[PDB]
Amino acid sequence: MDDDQVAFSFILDNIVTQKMMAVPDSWPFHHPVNKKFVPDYYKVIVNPMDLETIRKNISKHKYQSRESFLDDVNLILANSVKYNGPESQYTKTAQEIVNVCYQTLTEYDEHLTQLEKDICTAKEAALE
Ligand SMILES: C=CCCN1C(=O)[C@@H](C)N(C2CCOCC2)c2nc(Nc3ccc(C(=O)NC4CCN(C)CC4)cc3OC)ccc21
Repeated sequence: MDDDQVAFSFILDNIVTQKMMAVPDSWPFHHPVNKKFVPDYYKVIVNPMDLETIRKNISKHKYQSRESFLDDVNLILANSVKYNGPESQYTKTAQEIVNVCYQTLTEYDEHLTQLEKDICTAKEAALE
């Protein structure tokens, strides 16, 4: 009915909270960075992204499939390599946040693939 996206965004939020925010030493990427303590971030990094704004984006039902969801989560690893270098421990930790979020999205792959058809057929049909 009208629970397709509510369910979808529920499964995503649980990935963030119980598989990504649980990566060891993912302390830094949980919240947005304060610009008074990092004097260059918000102008070297044009598109900031943290896991708190991803959840607040999830609760707004913004991700209608993993492609738009993976876009945002891939951006915090792209942001740490563009600010800390590809070999920094921060970047290495962001690589594992992205990694745990990839096995988990294909560990629930089929079941997720069906919700994506359901949500969009509703948006297809609503137009036609
Ligand atoms: C989107 C994700 C952005 C992820 N991200 C980055 O991508 C970049 C911007 N960083 C950098 C900033 C520069 O340091 C390397 C990490 C982040 N920093 C922090 N925050 C802190 C880092 C280190 C310390 C510290 O060690 N404190 C010291 C303790 C000991 N006393 C004597 C001195 C202070 C504290 C932090 O918050 C309070 C948070 C996030 C980042």
